Amino acid sequence: SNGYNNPNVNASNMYGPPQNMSLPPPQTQTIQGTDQPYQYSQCTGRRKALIIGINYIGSKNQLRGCINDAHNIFNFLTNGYGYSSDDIVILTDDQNDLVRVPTRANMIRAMQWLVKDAQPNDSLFLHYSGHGGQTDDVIYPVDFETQGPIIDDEMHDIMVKPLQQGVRLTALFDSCHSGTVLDLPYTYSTKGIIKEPNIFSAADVVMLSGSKNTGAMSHAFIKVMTLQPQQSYLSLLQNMRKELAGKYSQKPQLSSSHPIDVNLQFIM
Ligand SMILES: CC(O)(c1ccccc1)c1ccccc1
Repeated sequence: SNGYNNPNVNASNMYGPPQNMSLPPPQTQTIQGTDQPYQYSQCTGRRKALIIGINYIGSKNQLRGCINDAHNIFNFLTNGYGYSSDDIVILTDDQNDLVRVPTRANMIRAMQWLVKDAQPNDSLFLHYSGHGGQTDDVIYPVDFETQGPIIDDEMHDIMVKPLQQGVRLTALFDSCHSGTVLDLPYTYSTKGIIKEPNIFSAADVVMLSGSKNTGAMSHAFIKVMTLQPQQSYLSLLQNMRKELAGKYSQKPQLSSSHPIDVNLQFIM
């Protein structure tokens, strides 16, 4: 009998969250044996999103569905989750406004914009679909041939390092080899903790990515949250894995800047 690993199946044929699921606690949390507080966001504040989809149109490794992944996430967030269009920057390489092209400079600037002046209980969302690689994990702006990639340490320095206690950053990567792209120290799978520090931000950073067309992670995330919006961190992972099974060769993982009580409700 294992309700962690073997959850019951509900009327929608999906894995059920815990019978009694709590919202993340408002109080400052601490880690035992050290002085490193953190705080879950209540997500009652400002909601902003940066969404990036790159197809590398015209190049030798043009991709087919990344721009579409970006549009899917834009639609999902604006229509479901209170992200206003004035509060979203979407960068894609098939449209006609240069300042919205995902060049390296525009991406870096947008990353700075996303987290600028972020207050406790704000909810920030980052989505990336394009080429990913490991050298460090890195991502590839449309002009990477001349400007190079953006590496994990820089993305951590721009988007994680400045965050105040209790600011949520939720990140969703559809790219390959992006599991450590924000240098986060905790990693969770459907089967439990798979990485944690052996001994830190006080913010609330969580990220979803896949490990071994269209974006598998955004596909799974959007379908699960559309059909059954009530999920814990763990049941969200389990249900995404269930949706991906057979069709996709990817399994979802959750990384975080702090320990997660995976039975808490996943909110945004
Ligand atoms: C998206 C766009 O095709 C582009 C520009 C630069 C690199 C890749 C793609 C564009 C946008 C505005 C003006 C010119 C070209």
